[PDB]
Amino acid sequence: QRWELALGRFWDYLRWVQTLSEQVQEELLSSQVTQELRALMDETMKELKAYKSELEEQLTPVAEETRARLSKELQAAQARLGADMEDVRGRLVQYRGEVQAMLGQSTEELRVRLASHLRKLRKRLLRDADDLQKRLAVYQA
Ligand SMILES: N=C(N)C1(c2cccc(Cl)c2)CCC1
Repeated sequence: QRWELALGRFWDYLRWVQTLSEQVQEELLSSQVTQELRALMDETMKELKAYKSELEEQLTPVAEETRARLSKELQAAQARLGADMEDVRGRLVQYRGEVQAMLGQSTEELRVRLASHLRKLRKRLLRDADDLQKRLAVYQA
């Protein structure tokens, strides 16, 4: 699906950031990483919204209160994914500021802690994406 390809581009970019390789460390001190992640996030959410809209052209008819609940649950799962991606962006903005405040000192232990926290944020984003995919897969029925 288009939205899954978009999310995959976000996910591959963030897997690269997770390596904290030399070029990642460079781009993390500019706005480049968080700006490129915002663009990838925005594209994912836009495709998600269009996909839901197109699914609603091919629904199995059910009771109005049942359809309304399923649409609400799907809306909340979309919001969770967007919030996860923002949490990742925000944590990398925080890293930038904490490095500046070190005034040139070693960032090795900042990066160890960032790597650890990024792993947890990414586990959360992955489980929310899998839950959203499952909900979309049964939505039309
Ligand atoms: N095949 C998957 N598990 C999906 C996926 C793909 C890439 C990255 C992520 Cl986080 C999730 C597609 C929606 C769930």
